[PDB]
Amino acid sequence: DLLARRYATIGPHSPLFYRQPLELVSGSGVWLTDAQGKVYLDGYNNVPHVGHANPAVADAIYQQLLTVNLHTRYLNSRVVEYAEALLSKFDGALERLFLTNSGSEANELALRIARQHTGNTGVLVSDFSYHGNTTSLAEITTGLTVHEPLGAHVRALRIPDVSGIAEVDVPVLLEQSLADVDAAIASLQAAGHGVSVFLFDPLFSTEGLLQLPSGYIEGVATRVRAAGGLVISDEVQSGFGRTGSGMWGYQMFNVEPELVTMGKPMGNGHPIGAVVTTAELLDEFGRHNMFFNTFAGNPVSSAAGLAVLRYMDQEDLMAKADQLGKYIRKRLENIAQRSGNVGSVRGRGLFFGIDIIESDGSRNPAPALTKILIEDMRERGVLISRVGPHDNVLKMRPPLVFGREHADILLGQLELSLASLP
Amino acid sequence: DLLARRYATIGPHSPLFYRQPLELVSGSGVWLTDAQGKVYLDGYNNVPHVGHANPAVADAIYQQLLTVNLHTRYLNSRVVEYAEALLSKFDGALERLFLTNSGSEANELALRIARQHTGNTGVLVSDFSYHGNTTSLAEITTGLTVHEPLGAHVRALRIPDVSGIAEVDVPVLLEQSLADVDAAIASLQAAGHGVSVFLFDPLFSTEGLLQLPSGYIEGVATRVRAAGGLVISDEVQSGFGRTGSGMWGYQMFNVEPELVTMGKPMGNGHPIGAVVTTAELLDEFGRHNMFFNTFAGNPVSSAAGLAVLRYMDQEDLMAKADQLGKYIRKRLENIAQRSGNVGSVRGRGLFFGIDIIESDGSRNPAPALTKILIEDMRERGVLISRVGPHDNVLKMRPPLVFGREHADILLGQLELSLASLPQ
Ligand SMILES: *Cc1c(COP(=O)(O)O)cnc(C)c1O
Ligand SMILES: *Cc1c(COP(=O)(O)O)cnc(C)c1O
Repeated sequence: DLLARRYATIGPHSPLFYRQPLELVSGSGVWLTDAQGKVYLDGYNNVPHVGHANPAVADAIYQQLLTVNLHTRYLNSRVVEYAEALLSKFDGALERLFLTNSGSEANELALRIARQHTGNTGVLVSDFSYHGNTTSLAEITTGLTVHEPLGAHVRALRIPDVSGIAEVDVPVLLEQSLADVDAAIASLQAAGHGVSVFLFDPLFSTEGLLQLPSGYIEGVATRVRAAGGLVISDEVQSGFGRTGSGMWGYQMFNVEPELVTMGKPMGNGHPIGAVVTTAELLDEFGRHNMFFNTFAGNPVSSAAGLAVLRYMDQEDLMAKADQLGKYIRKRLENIAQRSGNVGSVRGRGLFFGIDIIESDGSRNPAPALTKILIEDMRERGVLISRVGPHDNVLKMRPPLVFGREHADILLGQLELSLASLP
Repeated sequence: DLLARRYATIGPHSPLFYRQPLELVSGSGVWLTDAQGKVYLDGYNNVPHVGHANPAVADAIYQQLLTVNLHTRYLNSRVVEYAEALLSKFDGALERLFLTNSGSEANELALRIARQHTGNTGVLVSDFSYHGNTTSLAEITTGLTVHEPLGAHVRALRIPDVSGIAEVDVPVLLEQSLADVDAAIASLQAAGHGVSVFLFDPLFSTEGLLQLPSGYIEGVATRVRAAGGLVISDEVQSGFGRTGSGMWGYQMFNVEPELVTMGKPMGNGHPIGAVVTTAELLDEFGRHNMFFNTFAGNPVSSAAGLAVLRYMDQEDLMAKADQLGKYIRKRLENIAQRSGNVGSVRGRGLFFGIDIIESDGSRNPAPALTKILIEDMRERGVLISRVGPHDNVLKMRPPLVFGREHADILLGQLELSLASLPQ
């Protein structure tokens, strides 16, 4: 029995989705098949950015595996080709790269570059976030359970959300949120840490897909820079065109970060991450450290990353996601008008969510109804999930090859699922 | 244009070998070809454990890539099959696994498990070691340049080496080295760190390929456990049958570590690492943390690691490395007797080295002569490197598919190169 064999090797704690674990044995594009032969529409996975079993990615890997696959202490063209392609997707002073093998490795390295450059240790993060699984990341984690107490060098911020707030009240929410930033900064200075970084997910997805007031990110950047710190945009959830309106999530705001980190989608499932930064910051850190990552930038990893960028450009996926997101938003707003169990509609491009609420007039978060909806949608052949501190934001985030025919399948089942609640 | 295009993107500090960097465009087995068409014998690379362009590994990866490639929050058989195969290579209480994507990820996680389990933060490492590139690892690094000052929670040990010492002086060396361990432990305790771990490469390769007196590792383990700490064997250099005499380098000592880390060879070049541990340790850490690594244990990484183990088993590579290492050692002992520029013969299996020295009677380390030999061997069609705090231990560590014919090519060029040094 597979579950028992898993528990005897990797253990019973490593997480599994659903009340009954699901065994997935094959996939193609947006479609997955279980060990019983049931077929599902993927409304969840972002690692297969260009679709399950994409054959252009598979072929690029295979052909390089039959050539050579050594570390970067020997010259080889593939890593340079990939670095050129990836950096062509950045403007401004973001013109150099460190490659890694995961998003956690990228965020660990970005915090290390910042601590050395600033001479400060303080970290500003959201109060319900997750950026990876190393010791330095565990000490700043607020959105998942870790044994490490929150570090004395960390201040957690309540990131503002305008969802459901009267427009007249927005400027005061912005003002109070920026005063909380000044107070965090002043506390870190008084206690001798100073300010090293502000680190954020531009979609604020773990937090419940927040809609920020205009001027908050710009305001935080100005205050952090007056204090001698840097801004890191973690693009693991929001990058590679997921938002539709730009390649990188930070482009939704009036900010150009000094450091950008990435992972998940980048190699369609191959282990790849990166830190994109300025010439000054890369040169300084290399003068000061004999830094080397053995697997980073090998020719096969580089072939995989090049095939992902080439495929997304040839198939126009970012522009498609921008157009389709406009359609999905209209459909979800109609659904919210018709269901007493739906609150705000959140997100853009191919990252959407809806708040699930009691229909008794309270508008209280309904996490038990949300779990019903996730399990019912699985029975109906659709894989979705949830996010947020009240466990009630129903999330829709498929591979970036998801089209209008797929949107109509997902949205039709979701309507039937909502209609079946009490 | 390639070198300049590199420096404009990933920068001019990321390291390159040789005075003139080499552009390697293809390989097969132990052989590599440069952009000018020159062919070289690989006496250096351990990442392509089963040889360059190995087709069984390539086929296994590609077939899984046509099937599915999702994280471990859905059940899938390939990760379980690989975990069973890897854990069958271990004995005793080493019966659970955390997968990762790199050796640094593995050693970061092992230090984290240990700090939470012990309630202590103190680290014992050698005084010329390297275990990876995270913040927590930089703070303990002694064998490579980093900006971080050595952490106050760290004590660096001078690991004893019997190479070239009279047998009658070995017991005093062991007694004095264990007293240094007693002192380091007491110092950690007085400062309020306590002892969390002793972390070591069993080959002590970065340190210059040391030959330890019997009882040193075992003595360190007893003292660390009495202090409430754990032992971590870093198998990135010594694992997967590199030493010939066992699957894991720790087996050269009479010790069973609580935690074993690995990387480099394990996927032939695919990004894979692991921490192997006990049931008690894995269960404790998962009860206390919602631990998850998104790429770890995906089906394609699992296919790669299963193909490496299957190939090394089918081709009998560990046993072949044990027999071939015995033959290389005899040849290198003959070379050392005859050359006034060679000191001791070091290593075993397919990880060997020799110490390059002046022939003026001083026996002083000769780093500049070592560099001459490395460049000369390149010109002769052989890739080798060096290690150690004096930059004078010539290092040879080929793919594990390297055989007797290849050994004779390498060793014959090495003798001719040695003979060309000034008198
Ligand atoms: C998944 C994730 C990470 C960690 O990536 P890993 O590859 O599991 O190390 C970091 N940041 C964000 C926002 C993530 O979603
Ligand atoms: C290379 C190496 C590491 C780090 O491995 P990466 O895969 O580069 O993180 C750790 N320990 C030892 C002994 C190594 O040789």
